[PDB]
Amino acid sequence: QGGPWTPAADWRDAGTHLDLLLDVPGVDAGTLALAEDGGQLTVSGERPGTEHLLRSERPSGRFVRELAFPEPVRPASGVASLAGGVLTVRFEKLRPTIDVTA
Amino acid sequence: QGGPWTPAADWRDAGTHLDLLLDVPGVDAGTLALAEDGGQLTVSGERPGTEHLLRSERPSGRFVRELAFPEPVRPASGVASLAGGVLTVRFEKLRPTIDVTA
Repeated sequence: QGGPWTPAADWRDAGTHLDLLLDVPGVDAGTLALAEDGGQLTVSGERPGTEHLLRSERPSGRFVRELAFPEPVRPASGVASLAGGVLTVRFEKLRPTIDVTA
Repeated sequence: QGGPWTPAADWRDAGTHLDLLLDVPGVDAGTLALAEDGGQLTVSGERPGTEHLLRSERPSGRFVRELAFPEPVRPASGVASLAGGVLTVRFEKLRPTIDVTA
């Protein structure tokens, strides 16, 4: 009751930037850590287990993800933001692209 | 890219009340609907698909869950609240219990 947590991750191409979106609902914000070691982003954090469970589908406890950049990014450019249970981490690309609108 | 969404659900025994916790990060709050038809709670809502995806693990779009109460509840007592990507729906039990602290 209360399973191991692997929060689901997206990489979005935002032209000049590369976005990582990570589904982290109910996280203790103060436990979130983000580290970039060359071509990998490491994300860790925690959410408390729910007390007095009658039925459980939801994951609990600490999570750790090691996620490779789909595209090379500039070093030390990462900026992270959390809203509505979603962590958005934005990095600037080494080779920015620009959407051609039609 | 962007899978069908089934948000994970817990039932917590809160003594006098029965709590449903539903992991809904990134939901459009204005699309959430909650209906109780006797011994079933129906929850529906939506979140937008992420644009320009390079890699995708995260679910998108509309979700619908039909969830049976683990314990009988008083009719029309449901109250729903959303914070940090988590929907907490609270119902008062027909037969309240009380935790005996030691």
